[PDB]
Amino acid sequence: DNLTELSQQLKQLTAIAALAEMGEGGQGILLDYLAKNVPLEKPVLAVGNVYQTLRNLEQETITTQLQRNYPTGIFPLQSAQGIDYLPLQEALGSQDFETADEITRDKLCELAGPGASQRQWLYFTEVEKFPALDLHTINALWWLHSNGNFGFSVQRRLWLASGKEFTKLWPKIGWKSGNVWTRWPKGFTWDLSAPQGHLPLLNQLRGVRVAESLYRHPVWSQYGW
Ligand SMILES: CC1=Cc2cc3[nH]c(cc4nc(cc5[nH]c(cc1n2)cc5C)C(C)=C4CCC(=O)O)c(CCC(=O)O)c3C
Repeated sequence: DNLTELSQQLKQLTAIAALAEMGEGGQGILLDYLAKNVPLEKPVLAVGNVYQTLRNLEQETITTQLQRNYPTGIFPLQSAQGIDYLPLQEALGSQDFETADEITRDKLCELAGPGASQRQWLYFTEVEKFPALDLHTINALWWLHSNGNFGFSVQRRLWLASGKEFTKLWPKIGWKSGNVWTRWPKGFTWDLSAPQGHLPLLNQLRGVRVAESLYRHPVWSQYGW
């Protein structure tokens, strides 16, 4: 039957979208898919898309069931430093990308330690020493909850495709428009209409050293990003 065919299609995005618009039957199939695939080991975009598509329906019973079954979301919230990533997950699950961006900024300082937490900005050497595990968790959350549109991994791949020229990267990801830097916070696009790689933001006020160290970090290759 048609719904079963759609289940097999889990192109993944098209089936998921169709199933979600097909009432209780379609939504049941999506819920069963999560039950069979969560918690994720590796990030799988289809699973992120099923969860987020269901969240986006904004229906009490679905949302309540998701919170009950998956109170911490679909991806293990692991940290080499014991950091709490649930508020980041919650902001992303609500598609509140502006809050998610603020939390990510705060969490990176927390990850770097007392000094960064106090000054509220990073040195490139702190970024180089970040544990891979935390960067993987943070990136996975952004990626899984944005249909792969957001994440440092996404920016890194665009940077690689720009010959590592940051001046070519900024317009691609919407951080500069010609000679004009995008102005924080109102100039940015806090939704999925934003260009690929738009979030999370890396303030350029202190130069590109932090961003470059982040994109060169071993985590991306290590975890297959
Ligand atoms: C080239 C350039 C200069 C510049 C000048 C500033 N940006 C700021 C703040 C910020 N700019 C941001 C993002 C970006 N700025 C970009 C380019 C530039 N911004 C590009 C992006 C994605 C973000 C996220 C903040 C808030 C966090 C923070 O204060 O560090 C602030 C206020 C910072 C402060 O008062 O501490 C200034 C002066």
